[PDB]
Amino acid sequence: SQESIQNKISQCKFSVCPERLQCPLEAIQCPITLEQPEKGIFVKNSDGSDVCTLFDAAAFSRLVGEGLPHPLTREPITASIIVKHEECIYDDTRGNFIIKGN
Repeated sequence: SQESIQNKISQCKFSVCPERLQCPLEAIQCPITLEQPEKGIFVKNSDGSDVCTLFDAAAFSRLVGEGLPHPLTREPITASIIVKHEECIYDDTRGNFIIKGN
């Protein structure tokens, strides 16, 4: 349900800033807008995996609204891939957001 995804990205978003997340700009960088989201959201690359990526809230939301596949892996975008803040935690060794909630 696209509308449930839109609601998700609206409330499940958060202040994506290196001051908040304590990670470098590149680490928290939106792949879509190649910049600091400032306000973005933790969404999986792929649902049945631990690989979570941080996107821009407005950029990812409009992408879903265009009815496009996933920016990274071209899988079906759903609310099921959209996960919490606690979930996706920047591990420098992996270079990616790892899961804490599954």
